[PDB]
Amino acid sequence: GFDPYAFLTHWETGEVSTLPSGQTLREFNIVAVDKEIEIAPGVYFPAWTYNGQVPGPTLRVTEGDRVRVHFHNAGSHPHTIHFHGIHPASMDGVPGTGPGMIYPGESFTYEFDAYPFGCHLYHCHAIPLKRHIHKGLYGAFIIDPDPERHPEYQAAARARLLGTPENQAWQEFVMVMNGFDTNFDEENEVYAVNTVAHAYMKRPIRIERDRPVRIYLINATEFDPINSFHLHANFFDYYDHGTTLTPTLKTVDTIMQCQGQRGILEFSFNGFEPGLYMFHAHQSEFAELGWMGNFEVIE
Amino acid sequence: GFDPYAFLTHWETGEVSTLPSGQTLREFNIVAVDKEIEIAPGVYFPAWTYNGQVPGPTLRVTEGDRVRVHFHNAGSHPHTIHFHGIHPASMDGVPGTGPGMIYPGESFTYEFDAYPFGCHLYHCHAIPLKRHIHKGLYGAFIIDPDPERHPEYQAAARARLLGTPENQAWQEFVMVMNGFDTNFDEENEVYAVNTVAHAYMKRPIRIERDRPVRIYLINATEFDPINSFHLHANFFDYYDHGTTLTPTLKTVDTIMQCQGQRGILEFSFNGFEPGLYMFHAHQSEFAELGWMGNFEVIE
Amino acid sequence: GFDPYAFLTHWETGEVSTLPSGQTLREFNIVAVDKEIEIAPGVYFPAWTYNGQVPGPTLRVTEGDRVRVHFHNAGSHPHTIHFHGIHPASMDGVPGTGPGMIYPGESFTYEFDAYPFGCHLYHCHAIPLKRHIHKGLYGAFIIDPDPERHPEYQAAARARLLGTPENQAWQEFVMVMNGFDTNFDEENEVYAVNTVAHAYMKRPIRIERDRPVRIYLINATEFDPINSFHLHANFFDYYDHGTTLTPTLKTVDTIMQCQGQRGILEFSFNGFEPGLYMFHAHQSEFAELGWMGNFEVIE
Amino acid sequence: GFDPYAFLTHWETGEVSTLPSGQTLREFNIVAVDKEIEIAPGVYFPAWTYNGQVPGPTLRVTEGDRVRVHFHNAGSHPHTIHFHGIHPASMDGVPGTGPGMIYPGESFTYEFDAYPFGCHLYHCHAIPLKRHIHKGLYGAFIIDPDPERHPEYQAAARARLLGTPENQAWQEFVMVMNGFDTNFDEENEVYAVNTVAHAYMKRPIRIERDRPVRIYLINATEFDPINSFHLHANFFDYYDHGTTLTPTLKTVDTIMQCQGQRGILEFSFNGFEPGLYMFHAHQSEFAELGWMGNFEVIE
Amino acid sequence: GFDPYAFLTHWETGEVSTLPSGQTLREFNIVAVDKEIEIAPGVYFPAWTYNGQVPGPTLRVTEGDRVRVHFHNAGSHPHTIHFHGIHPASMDGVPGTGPGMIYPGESFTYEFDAYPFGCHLYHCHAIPLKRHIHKGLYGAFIIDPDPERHPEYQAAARARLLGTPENQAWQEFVMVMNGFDTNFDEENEVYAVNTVAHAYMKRPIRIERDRPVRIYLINATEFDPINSFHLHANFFDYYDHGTTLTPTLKTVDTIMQCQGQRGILEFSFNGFEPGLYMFHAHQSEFAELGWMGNFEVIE
Amino acid sequence: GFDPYAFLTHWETGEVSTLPSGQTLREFNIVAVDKEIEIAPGVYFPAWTYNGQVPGPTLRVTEGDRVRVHFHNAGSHPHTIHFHGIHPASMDGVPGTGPGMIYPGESFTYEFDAYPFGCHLYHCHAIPLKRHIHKGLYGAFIIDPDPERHPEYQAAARARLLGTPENQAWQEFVMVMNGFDTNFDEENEVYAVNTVAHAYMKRPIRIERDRPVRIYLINATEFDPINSFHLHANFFDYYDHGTTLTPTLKTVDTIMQCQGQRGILEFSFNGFEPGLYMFHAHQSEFAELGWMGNFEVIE
Ligand SMILES: [Ca+2]
Ligand SMILES: [Ca+2]
Ligand SMILES: [Ca+2]
Ligand SMILES: [Ca+2]
Ligand SMILES: [Ca+2]
Ligand SMILES: [Ca+2]
Ligand SMILES: [Ca+2]
Ligand SMILES: [Ca+2]
Ligand SMILES: [Ca+2]
Ligand SMILES: [Cu+2]
Ligand SMILES: [Cu+2]
Ligand SMILES: [Cu+2]
Ligand SMILES: [Cu+2]
Ligand SMILES: [Cu+2]
Ligand SMILES: [Cu+2]
Ligand SMILES: [Cu+2]
Ligand SMILES: [Cu+2]
Ligand SMILES: [Cu+2]
Ligand SMILES: [Cu+2]
Ligand SMILES: [Cu+2]
Ligand SMILES: [Cu+2]
Repeated sequence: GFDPYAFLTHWETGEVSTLPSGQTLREFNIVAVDKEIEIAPGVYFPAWTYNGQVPGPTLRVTEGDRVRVHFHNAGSHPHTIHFHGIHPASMDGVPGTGPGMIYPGESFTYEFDAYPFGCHLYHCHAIPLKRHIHKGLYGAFIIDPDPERHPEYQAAARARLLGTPENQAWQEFVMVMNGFDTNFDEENEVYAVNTVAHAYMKRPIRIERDRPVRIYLINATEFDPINSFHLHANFFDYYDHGTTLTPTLKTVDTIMQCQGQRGILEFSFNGFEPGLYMFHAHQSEFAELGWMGNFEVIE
Repeated sequence: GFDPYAFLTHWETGEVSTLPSGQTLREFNIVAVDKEIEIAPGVYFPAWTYNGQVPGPTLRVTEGDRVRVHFHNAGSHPHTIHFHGIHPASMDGVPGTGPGMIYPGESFTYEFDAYPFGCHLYHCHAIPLKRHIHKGLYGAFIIDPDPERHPEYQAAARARLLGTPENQAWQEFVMVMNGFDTNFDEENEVYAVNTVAHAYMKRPIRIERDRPVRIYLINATEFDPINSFHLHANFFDYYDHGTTLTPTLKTVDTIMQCQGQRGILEFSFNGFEPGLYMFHAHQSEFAELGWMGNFEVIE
Repeated sequence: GFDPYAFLTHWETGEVSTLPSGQTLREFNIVAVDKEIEIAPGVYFPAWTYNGQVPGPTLRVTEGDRVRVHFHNAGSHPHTIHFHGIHPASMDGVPGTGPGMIYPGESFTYEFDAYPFGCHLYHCHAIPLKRHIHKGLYGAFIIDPDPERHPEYQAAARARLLGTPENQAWQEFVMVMNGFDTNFDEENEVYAVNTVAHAYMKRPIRIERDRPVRIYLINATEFDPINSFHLHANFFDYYDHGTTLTPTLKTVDTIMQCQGQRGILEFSFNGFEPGLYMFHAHQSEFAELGWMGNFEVIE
Repeated sequence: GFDPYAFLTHWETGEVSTLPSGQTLREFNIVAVDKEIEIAPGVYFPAWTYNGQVPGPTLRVTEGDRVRVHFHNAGSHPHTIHFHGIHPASMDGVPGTGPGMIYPGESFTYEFDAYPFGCHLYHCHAIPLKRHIHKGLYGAFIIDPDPERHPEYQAAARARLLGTPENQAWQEFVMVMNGFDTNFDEENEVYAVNTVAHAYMKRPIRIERDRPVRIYLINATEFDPINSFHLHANFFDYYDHGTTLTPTLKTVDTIMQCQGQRGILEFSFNGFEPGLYMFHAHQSEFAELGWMGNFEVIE
Repeated sequence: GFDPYAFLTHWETGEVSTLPSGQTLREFNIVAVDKEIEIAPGVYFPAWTYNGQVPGPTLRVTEGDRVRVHFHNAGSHPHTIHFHGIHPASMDGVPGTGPGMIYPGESFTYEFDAYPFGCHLYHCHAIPLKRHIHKGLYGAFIIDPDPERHPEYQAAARARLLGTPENQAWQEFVMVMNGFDTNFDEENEVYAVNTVAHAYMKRPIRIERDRPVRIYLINATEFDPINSFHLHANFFDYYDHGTTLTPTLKTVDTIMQCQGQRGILEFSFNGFEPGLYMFHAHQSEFAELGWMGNFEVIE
Repeated sequence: GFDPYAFLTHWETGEVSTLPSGQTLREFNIVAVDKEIEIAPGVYFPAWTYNGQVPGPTLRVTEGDRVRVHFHNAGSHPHTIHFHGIHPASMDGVPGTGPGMIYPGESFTYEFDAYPFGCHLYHCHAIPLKRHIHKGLYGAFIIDPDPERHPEYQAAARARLLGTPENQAWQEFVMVMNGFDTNFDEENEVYAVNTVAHAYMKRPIRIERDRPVRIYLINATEFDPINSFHLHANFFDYYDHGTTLTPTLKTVDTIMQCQGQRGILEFSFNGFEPGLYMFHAHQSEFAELGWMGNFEVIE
């Protein structure tokens, strides 16, 4: 029961509390479990998943928070969670430091402070590297800027901070470019944004004309060197890794990312004729094989 | 029939008039035609073309112009023109909106305002996507900045506006990186800039060293993930998508683009010894298979 | 023979003298020689080398120096040295200009002024292009900025000028990403940083926590379109081609480069827990096949 | 353009003059140009040619003549002319000695005295060797014996000196055995004598019964180790390389040649019943694929 | 059926009579018949044969004889007999002259004067060429010199004329090098002299020490470009095509022949220690696959 | 270990003694041993060798000498030495006669009188034939003519008899054409003269112009049917097997040999312009893969 339509706007913000220092603490529970997933109606893929879904839960925190991820391995192979983000070596989720890999039946709690602000990700780093990523163990990790730490860009920070009135004006979506090699010969058969091939052709993403749009776009695609995003009929600002509050690229319509790269796209359909506006990879075969969608811009 | 040496400096600026508001109107005529093209002497490729040539005509307009492209399909398969540019959904040249695909014998007029300024392209977007681009349906679309709209970068803007005395000082060239899969197994056999393999090795591009050089560089290569440009013995400024009037990358000699990406390169051979200065893909096999040329810097 | 641990910090600065004009002169001796190299214990590769090592010697000069490279070919095939840098056409090291290719038994002196400051490279450009690069004829070429020529970024420039006290505070490493196709079918079997697969897993690179780190990172990998660099648990500033004194990308942890691209990475492990901090390509299979290493952060 | 029937008896004897020493000078003009050639109706091959034809012009001079060949490269790849004959090292047409390869736009004059008398050839010797020969850069070079220098064999010498009454009685043909690999996988698809498969089946070579026949037979076929000539219903004398005035083999009907070998065949159909007399490779598949022809013996 | 030991010394000399003019006439009857042959015990090959054997009957006549070969096709495909020898075009046994191909149930008489003396062969020349030869339609054709016509070489002529007392002193053998492609993919599986793989290893050829040896050696091997003969521990004189009475090559132990070539080998084991003396192709795999035998030199 | 430059002129002439009859005895010690050889720097080939080198020692004796070759097998597989020369069956080095094969740890002394004079070779003849030759078990065997036995050609014989003043005036070289199948699929990857690919491009063979040149040329190449020798810019006389004192072929520049064939080439660069003069296989791919060298003709 994975819903690629609910997934677009679903932020896991954790079990929240306040540490005695005043620092906010966000706790998450993540279980690695072997599970069937469906990448097109009637195409089943044997996944290794975080919390039973591919991509894993989108974790969204604020710059400066204390993050605790309680990780339990209920699968059949050893796994980790490697975060893209600042943290100690022993919290890195690689086989050779800290606890090492987390074996079936074992549990381990990752702890770190949420730095730097931007758009990040997490994925398994086991043996061999490409196998555990391909099987499904990846997800989005978003660290909102703390507007009080960035007075020179306060308005931009507030528009990214989940729950502010500025942020509520924005239509924010998370999008993970992934692919699936169904016969396990290291070449992808199926491509997608958020797992389900052509999911947003069957059901376009509804966009209010008068509100700006922000995409947190992440490349999790294995085996292929790059993936890309082309926005039809409109241009966006791109923020590489989302780690700056001013754009990396102003006014582009096609960007590319290798695996592990990611960023923030901001654009607006304000004043456009209502209708369907396509977005897809500019690797033509990826689009043909499932990585193509529509925005539905409404009055 | 196709001349890669004339193509370098050929701009189609259309039939000009004015709308009652005073907005400038530019009108173009484009016909899809199945046609033989020659990619090396004695290598014939069965192309789908705009106006009988690959790449199609370079269309060049001013920021804010109203553009009308009368499109007629005189071929055997349905086709479109998808512009990289701001326009309404019904004008997007995709199968699912407006008039959909344009079938043999049919016509349609694409109409939009020319935004944003920069270096862009157009190409077919039919079914399947990779087949119609590979067969030859792509071309360059340049939108000159309007200097009145950019007072803070007026000199930079005037140097890009076709016809000003500042623009006449520059030596401007169009370069489309393409490739050809002559046995149709989805792997290119021939690579080129402007279609004819090694055309600018056979006859180098003559460059007056006292005037600066601007290249509008577009990647239309299908099947391969990236293409690139290495300038020998010199460095250029790179403007990604051409959509800013300040450089994206200062002082580089090798840049890469996935398909659909493009940009502007600016450099000068002022003070250099006269001679041959090579430019080519830094994917070594591409350069060996045709994507290599020479500038001839003259006293 | 080749010591990948010593290579990290080895700078070849030449025989120094003064031209009549007062310009500094730096002279180097490079011999091409066919030689066995070891890319893993017991894996021998039949290489074409500069001075008997792959990568070739790292040449490091100052912006504005006069550079003379006395090149002798002691091999069995014709070779050149093509520098990425500003120089006359006849000094470009390509087959069709100046002296042409340097055949076995021949000698030629490449001479030019060292511009522009940045992180660069040199490699053979013979026939066909991919064969001579793959076989091992590539090396790093670093042009330090002259701080007297950059008053607005004097401190940034002095930290890059080899030998200043500011520069001695930095821990600088040169890293060439390369690959080896041991059965010569144009797909790599082994990937590495600095030739020896997993060299820096076997013996981690020791990093003092209290001092910043600079990496001159170069992509010499053939056949594959891109290579990349992921820093675990930390973020870096990226200077594309090293040709600016301000960062191209602020605060990233994954960058990619096509072949011939290169840049400077700057980061610090100040304040971090001591331990092992991984770095590797984010093309997962490259990392599995040798392009993976550890920094050892010490108190 | 290419006429294999005219080619059989076409001799380029140069522009003739006398040097101050009294020595005869013969000058030739040869241009390398990329061009389509037709190896069978509707089979187009992308060729590299000398003067727009494959095989190149048949050059015929006299023992002791001074030969000047003005060579110009109007193609896109570097090329040479390597003559099989006696000449200085700097005139040998190999990479790396003398001028080396002649790059696009360059010119060079090959100059030597014509020795030794016999049947020879010329072909490109660039990198790699097999590519430039296969692409079409080969031709016949015939040095007639000077009858005054061979008093013991004066009648045989006079019969080979072009234009004497003894020579006019002989029917002389040049035949270049060649092949074409149209999908460029290093295995020939088409075989022929003088390029056009089965040309002399479609139109037999008319032979006058009462006049002897001389063939200058050259093997330019690439990739295959040997080619051969079988004369039906008759026997010939064979002169290996044509360098002696008495036969190498008396009364044979099948000879073989590796590439670069060549010789003179002499036979007579005097007394034979008029009709069609076949000649072809005795590699049966070569004959099936184009290397088969007929002599038409008429009363 | 086929006896390779009897084949060695079996000469078919025809039905002899005298024409009114006094010229000797020799008549032969040859039937093309489809038949199994055994090329190794238990390896059955579907052959097309002359008179039910592969090789066909060895025909041996005298220079100047009138030869009449009555040919009848009892097979299922059309066939010819193409003699290597002098004859009218209408008697050449090729599809396009005379009676053309002889279809099933048809007949034709080949008629010619036996010229020139030497070692020759006959084989089918139908469509396609390689198929009919490979299937088995080839045989030896020997024309003895008439000693009256060769007074200068009368002893050598007489030693070759079948039946003279000088000829009886010689040990004369016919040997046809052939091969078989049992899965019909155009590459031989089996090689032999006289069809049966290793027949003369199983049963060596008995050689009297005190008498010289002569071999009529013919290459009928299809698909492979050359075949060869190496005589162990001894040297022989080679007569190319047998068409001269003086050796082509003196004192050799390895000769090669393309298909259709053939000749005469003469040697003596006089004074040699009795024992086994090997002879085989010097293409090693041919020897391994059946083309290897022993001479048994007896006191 | 192996030195291809010293190998060119190294003659193993044996330990000499006098038999009671007065006949000269030349004894040689040859050990078969498995050893690595280097066919290019970093290309290691697992060889079966005579005395630790490929080719084996060049043995040079005089016609009529008694030769004893003490052969010991220190390898892992059975081996022999089969000489191309006259000798008894029991001394012929084949599996079925005399001692049979020499198994690991066994020894055998080959003995025979050295006949006939000429250029010969020796090689293993075990099971299967091609595998032991390819692995490296072959060498040159040269029998000088005894001038006292050839009074009609006494001058030619003295110039071949090693050590005479006439022989000192000749420049003599031994060249074995060989090849290597490094992945053991029965097709060669590397070709050479004297094992090391392009050895004489790296270091040309120095040739004086006032002395003529003699090459003992041997074809040991497995798998391929023929190999060849082309001399640039000059012509030579060829002596097939070297078994005559007059040439087989006068004035040729390209000869071919199947495996086990060999001969003597004589030429002179007297009066030539000093320079580099190429020599190589006219099978273009063999030359590209290592069988190419230069003569350095000096003033
Ligand atoms: Ca508190
Ligand atoms: Ca797959
Ligand atoms: Ca108006
Ligand atoms: Ca293809
Ligand atoms: Ca490989
Ligand atoms: Ca040179
Ligand atoms: Ca082919
Ligand atoms: Ca077969
Ligand atoms: Ca092989
Ligand atoms: Cu895992
Ligand atoms: Cu990662
Ligand atoms: Cu289309
Ligand atoms: Cu596009
Ligand atoms: Cu090189
Ligand atoms: Cu480069
Ligand atoms: Cu060429
Ligand atoms: Cu040649
Ligand atoms: Cu037949
Ligand atoms: Cu035949
Ligand atoms: Cu052996
Ligand atoms: Cu042998």
